[PDB]
Amino acid sequence: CPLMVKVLDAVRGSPAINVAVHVFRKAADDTWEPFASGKTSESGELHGLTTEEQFVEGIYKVEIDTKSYWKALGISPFHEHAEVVFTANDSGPRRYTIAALLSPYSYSTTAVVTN
Amino acid sequence: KCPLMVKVLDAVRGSPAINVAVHVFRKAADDTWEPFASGKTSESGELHGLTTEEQFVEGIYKVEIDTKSYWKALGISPFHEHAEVVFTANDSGPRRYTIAALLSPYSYSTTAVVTNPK
Amino acid sequence: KCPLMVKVLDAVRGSPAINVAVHVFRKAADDTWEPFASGKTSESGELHGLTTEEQFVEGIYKVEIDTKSYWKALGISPFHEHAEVVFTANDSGPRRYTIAALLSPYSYSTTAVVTNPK
Amino acid sequence: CPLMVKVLDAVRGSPAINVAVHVFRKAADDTWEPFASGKTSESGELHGLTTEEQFVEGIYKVEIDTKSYWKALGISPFHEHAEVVFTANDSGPRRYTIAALLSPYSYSTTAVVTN
Ligand SMILES: *C(C1=C([O])C(Br)=C([O])C(Br)=[C]1)=[C@@]1(*)O(*)C2(*)(*)(*)(*)=[C]C([O])=C(*)(*)(*)[C@](*)(O(*)*)=C2(*)(*)C1(*)(*)(*)=[O@](*)(*)*
Ligand SMILES: *C1=C(*)([O])[C]=[C@@]2(*)O(*)[C@](*)(=C(*)C3=C([O])C(Br)=C([O])C(Br)=[C]3)C(*)(*)(*)(=O(*)*)C2(*)(*)(*)=C1(*)(*)O(*)*
Repeated sequence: CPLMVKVLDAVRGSPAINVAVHVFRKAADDTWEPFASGKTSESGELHGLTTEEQFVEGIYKVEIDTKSYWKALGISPFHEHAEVVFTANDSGPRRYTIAALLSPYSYSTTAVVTN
Repeated sequence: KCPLMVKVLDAVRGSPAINVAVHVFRKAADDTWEPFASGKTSESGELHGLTTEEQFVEGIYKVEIDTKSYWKALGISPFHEHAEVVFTANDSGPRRYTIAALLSPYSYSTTAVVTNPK
Repeated sequence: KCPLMVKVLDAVRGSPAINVAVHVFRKAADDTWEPFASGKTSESGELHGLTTEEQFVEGIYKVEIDTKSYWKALGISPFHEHAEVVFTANDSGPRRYTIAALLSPYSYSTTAVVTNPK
Repeated sequence: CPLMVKVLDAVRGSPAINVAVHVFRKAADDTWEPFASGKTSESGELHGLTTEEQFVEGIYKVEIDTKSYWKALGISPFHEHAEVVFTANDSGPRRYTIAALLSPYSYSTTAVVTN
């Protein structure tokens, strides 16, 4: 399993749980096509995602629905959503982890890439 | 302030990120992204002169920062293609938006500082 | 710029962190922390007027930001006691240091922007 | 095991491995006393640390030796080290995770606290 996501809440100092996360593979027409989606688990993680064989070289975009996460705590968010576009390249494609640490007006993001 | 300014910094190096291409869009009635403005950052890491209190109506705006180019430009292959900020501007009237991004090759952070013209 | 300024922002709320107690120390010959300067942040989130190009010799300086007080002051019990920045200043000659901290109750980030007087 | 640390490198998009991490319990005299220390593992984690029974209510300080981590990649750091002081209070003391994401001039930090 090469693609995991994690969401933290820097307001509660907990995992963000039930964050809708939608992945998109860029299509030839340089058009964003749905690839996989799921809801963050108990611990703020999502390993659903993909198959080693299905995750091929390309432009991928992880889109996190944060506004929703914020609204639901009855906090007013600045962002519409968080998104991260990266290239699944590297040597040949490996194991990614896309962490997002959130706040109403600020979010961070990181990739932890390991072989 | 101008209704919109961007501040880009380098966490690798300890300085403003100079000459970073930045691109602002607005969602069209259409659900399509319309070119609103563009600039490159200056010597202080800043980008002003973007829009006007007037031209800057309510809507969903998207700031795209060409992070990729900047890192490459300096010899490093960063993780990310860009950095995008998606937000709703002027729904409760005109505000002053200050979007800052702190960059590392595999990490970036963005904050918003919103304020009242008055 | 002054040789040292601090910029504190609120990520919860989308603004400068106003009236945040900040405390600067210097390690004494002694290995003991000596009171160098102190201020509270202003309306813009800033703190200037701290030292002087002259009073600000080489050394290890520690900036302590009273994060705890600020959050409590606004009804939230934050995780952290303070925020401390430990660094070596003016070893390759006088520089201009800009320390910023972006705060959340369970998270804080700090960046340094260093520059040449000339 | 109530206390874990994790260190990421936002320059390499990897875990920071072999980061000296030293914990300190505040003593009555409001003096910092050694409590536990260890080196970050393969994955940037450190679970050595403490025993549920030994980790009591109090002021704790995790001190990360980052300058060393940076020097060793032959990169010049701004910080002397990263430190985090917190109170092991809560309801009654629970499970902490102190993550630190680092860069030469910037570092972030977070607690993920769960029951
Ligand atoms: C803001 C600021 C940010 O927008 C972000 Br995303 C992070 O991570 C930090 Br830390 C700070 C300011 O930070 C600075 C730093 C300097 O040197 C000058 C400034 O004008 C600012 C900000 O406005
Ligand atoms: C558990 C936690 O409680 C925190 C963290 O933090 C990690 C990475 C990390 C990311 O991704 C960001 Br964007 C920031 O800002 C920081 Br600080 C730390 C983890 O992997 C992690 C776990 O597992």
